[PDB]
Amino acid sequence: SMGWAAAREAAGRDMLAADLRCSLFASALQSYKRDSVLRPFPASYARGDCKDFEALLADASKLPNLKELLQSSGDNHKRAWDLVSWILSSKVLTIHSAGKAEFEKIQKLTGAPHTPVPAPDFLFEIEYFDPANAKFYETKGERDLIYAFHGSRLENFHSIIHNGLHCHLNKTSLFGEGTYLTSDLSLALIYSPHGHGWQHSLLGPILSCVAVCEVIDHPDVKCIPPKYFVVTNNQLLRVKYLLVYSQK
Ligand SMILES: NC(=O)c1ccc[n+]([C@@H]2C[C@H](COP(=O)(O)OP(=O)(O)OC[C@H]3O[C@@H](n4cnc5c(N)ncnc54)[C@H](O)[C@@H]3O)[C@@H](O)[C@H]2O)c1
Repeated sequence: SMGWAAAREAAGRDMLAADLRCSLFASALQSYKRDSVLRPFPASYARGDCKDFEALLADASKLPNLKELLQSSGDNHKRAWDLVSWILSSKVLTIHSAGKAEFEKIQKLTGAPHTPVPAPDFLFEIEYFDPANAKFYETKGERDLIYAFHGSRLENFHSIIHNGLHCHLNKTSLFGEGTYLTSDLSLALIYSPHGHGWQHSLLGPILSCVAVCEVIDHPDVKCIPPKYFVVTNNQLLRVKYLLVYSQK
């Protein structure tokens, strides 16, 4: 992962996106589902197959807010810096804070909501690097891109971002067709209840998050609105935006 000096520069460039990643990490770690949802897991807290969640929870509770972590020297918060550097490291993607120009663009690409919806408090964009970025465009070719929503519990978003949405084909189930998406934000929001984030977060301690996916228009995508649809191949979609709602 990144060193401390590199992480300090990466966090300083976009404090709200660094905070979102710490918040989603804290949500996944605090959940009773941490064993399955805190993936990727920081290898320094594992002894082979044995994940030391008590030591990890104990060290995550020592993280100060990001402004204080940056306002102070490195050797003041050693375990904190090692953890934050790992949280902000990825060779696959990065997250950027976005504005009203990008939210207006999302509304245009998904269509005017049929039903009243709240405006998000924060909006983030996921940028992908090669080989993942070039792989997605090679799969796309000349095909059109469709934008659709996927709601989920807050504790799933650390894993959703780094591993992608599960396209789990389960023949022994009522809901094993693949990834379920909807063109309507109001339908996705009922699947995004408010969850516990990070107490020292700039975004607030209680958040709801909705994924905006970029979907390749392909026959394997089973049906700019078209109610709710199913994606059977994980190569045909990627999470592109995160709509974040902070409970006041
Ligand atoms: N999710 C929505 O926005 C949405 C909207 C409208 C209808 N539905 C219906 C709800 C029902 C089953 O779908 P649903 O429960 O949403 O999906 P699911 O049954 O396919 O999966 C279970 C859970 O896994 C979550 N998940 C996906 N990828 C990951 C990952 N990498 N890490 C941790 N968690 C992950 C996912 O978000 C969902 O909550 C179908 O009838 C859907 O059409 C869902």
